[PDB]
Amino acid sequence: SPPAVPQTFQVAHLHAPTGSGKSTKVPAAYAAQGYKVLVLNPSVAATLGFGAYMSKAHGIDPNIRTGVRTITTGAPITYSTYGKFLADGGCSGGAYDIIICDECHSTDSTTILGIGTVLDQAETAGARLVVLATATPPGSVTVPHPNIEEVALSSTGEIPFYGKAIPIETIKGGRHLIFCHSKKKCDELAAKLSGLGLNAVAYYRGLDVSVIPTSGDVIVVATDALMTGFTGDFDSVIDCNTCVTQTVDFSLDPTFTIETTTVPQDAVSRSQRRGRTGRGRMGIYRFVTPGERPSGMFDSSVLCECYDAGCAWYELTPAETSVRLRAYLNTPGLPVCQDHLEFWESVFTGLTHIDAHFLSQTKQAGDNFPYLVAYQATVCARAQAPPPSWDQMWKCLIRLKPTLHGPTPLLYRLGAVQNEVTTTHPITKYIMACMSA
DNA sequence: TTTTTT
Ligand SMILES: Nc1ncnc2c1ncn2[C@@H]1O[C@H](COP(=O)(O)OP(=O)(O)O)[C@@H](O)[C@H]1O
Ligand code: BEF
Ligand SMILES: [Mn+2]
Repeated sequence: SPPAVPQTFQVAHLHAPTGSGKSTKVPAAYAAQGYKVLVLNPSVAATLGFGAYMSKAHGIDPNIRTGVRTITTGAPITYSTYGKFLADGGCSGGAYDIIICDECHSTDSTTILGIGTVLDQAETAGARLVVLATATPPGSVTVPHPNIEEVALSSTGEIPFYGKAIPIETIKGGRHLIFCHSKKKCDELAAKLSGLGLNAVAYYRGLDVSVIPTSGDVIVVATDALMTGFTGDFDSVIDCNTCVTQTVDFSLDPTFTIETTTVPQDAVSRSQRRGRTGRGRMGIYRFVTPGERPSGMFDSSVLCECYDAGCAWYELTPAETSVRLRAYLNTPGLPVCQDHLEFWESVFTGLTHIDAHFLSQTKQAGDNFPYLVAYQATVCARAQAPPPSWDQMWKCLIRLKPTLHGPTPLLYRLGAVQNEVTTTHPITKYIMACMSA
């Protein structure tokens, strides 16, 4: 099944169910043939996990690259997160024969930028093959999994869960993964469970992967941070079936609005989340709501997210980001989106001389669109004006509060606006212009 | 994801 290594560069797809071996068996096979393989995965947890597993199951200690830990062994297989790959500077000259863009169903901006980088540098780097692997391609619909029995939750149970309940005997003893749409819910549920005498831990972006025990009874409560790649050896997965997403609204008031909303999971999410169990053995998947929305396309806001990440984390200029996103959108078989590259590139191109201290603060705070948030703050500081509001999002300006006055020079909307507003700032006029033509 | 001196 795995694509054969051609004589000249070629991009191929690899589609197989969750747990089939795409991220482990396949690269092992390629390595056995004498090829140097690089596997890019969006999950730090899974990446670190591949190192241990491959070591004691495939008799191979691969190189590991993540922002948390690096392991260089010199093996013919390297596992790296897209993030670390971008941070390292992309493809290295003549380093690998095959590059596997693993879990290519992921629509987070880091994965998009990472895959686009590969599609644009691979051939020049000397790679002869690029593989786009996923158990859930664009137009895919959730299909029955041989190892996973799906059981709906009911109103019976001593643990409230998104309108339904979870019976304690369903998670008492054994290993279980519970998906919650938000970090706050994860903390609350874990606490609720711990209080009942169960071994429960929360996990989401920001916490150490070590919080999840390798063995022994445990109930992990997580966000989509454990949706893909990861094998936690769970006997079951309980899914709230909801997720948090973002949408861009060109509301011209004065420019655009990026609204975050909680909605039902799409087909990719349902299959990937379900697939965290039933990996190399039988498992159970319990759900709150059946069905799901179609997959295959993402919002223009994700493109905005890519430019933002490029500027804030990967030292990529807007033009550089465009080159990479074009490669991604010009390759068939991947998630599609409106072609708003010109628009978004022009938007970020005008955002110069951001206050580094603010950028640093929004990145560490883990805010969405840290560059846009920090840039709005930068403009407020320079105009000696207050932020749109005084919610956590704008705390980086508290130190200047006593000096801030007048209306806020609104560049765009990222949340609720309480203070008066002015739309005459050069940047606001520029963005409005970008939206015109 | 990516990410801390003297
Ligand atoms: N970290 C791990 N710990 C234990 N088993 C693992 C681990 N990773 C993979 N496996 C085993 O190998 C199989 C294939 O895993 P993997 O390659 O990640 O699947 P996928 O096809 O979803 O990419 C799993 O079903 C499981 O039995
Ligand atoms: F499809 Be597997 F869960 F990476
Ligand atoms: Mn995988």
